[PDB]
Amino acid sequence: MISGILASPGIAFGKALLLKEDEIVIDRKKISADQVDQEVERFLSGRAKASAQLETIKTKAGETFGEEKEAIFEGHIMLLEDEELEQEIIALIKDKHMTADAAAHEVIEGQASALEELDDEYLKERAADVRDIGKRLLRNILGLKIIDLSAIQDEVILVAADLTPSETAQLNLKKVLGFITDAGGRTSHTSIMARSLELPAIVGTGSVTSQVKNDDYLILDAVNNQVYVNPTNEVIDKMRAVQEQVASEKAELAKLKDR
Repeated sequence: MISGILASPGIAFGKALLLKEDEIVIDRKKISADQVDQEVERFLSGRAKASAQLETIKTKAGETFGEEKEAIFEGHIMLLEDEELEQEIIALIKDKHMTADAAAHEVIEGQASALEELDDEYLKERAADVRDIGKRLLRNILGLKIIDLSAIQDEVILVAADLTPSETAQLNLKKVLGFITDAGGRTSHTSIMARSLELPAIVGTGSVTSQVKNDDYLILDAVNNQVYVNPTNEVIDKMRAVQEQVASEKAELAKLKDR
């Protein structure tokens, strides 16, 4: 029924884990020069904690995937610590009387769009990854709670509209049975996890997030390029017997020493 882009072959059974996030709202109220000083404290000080949180996550990406991926995350921190970009954010708040949350969004609006003008797979992806850095900063300035996705205790299927490199770097690969999100797929970061880990995965879910609720029973086939939602027990019993026989055949390919 739902056919995605099929990233890795395999079959898994598990409950649906739906991740819900609170939307970020920007305040468009214009402040006067009297409150501008207060915004610098929230931004200057918030920058203090943001650098720390991002700095800790950088090690997780290096300890999870190795120094090969740590270099990419290290570059993101440099953008935030660029003394040039910092001066621009400050100037907008004092020159255009904008809030710290609003001023920061304007700089990120062009840094991200500008990278899209490049025709390189790395520079283009940096455009999407850089946008994520701005959203994270906004959540810190407003004191929004952070969801700790690495606190999962039950192995289930992970379902989400999309995951950003930072969230994927801190994800626990041993507690997730597979990844199923509505992400493009061609050279997508999610596909990289699947290709490196060879675990079954799908990304072209399209709008499954709007049709699945937490606790739904879903079967990932990763074979016929389709997912079953709310299957009847009659079908599950038929697939459990025949589907498991398929697993035994796959073991013969790994046992090349018996031929």
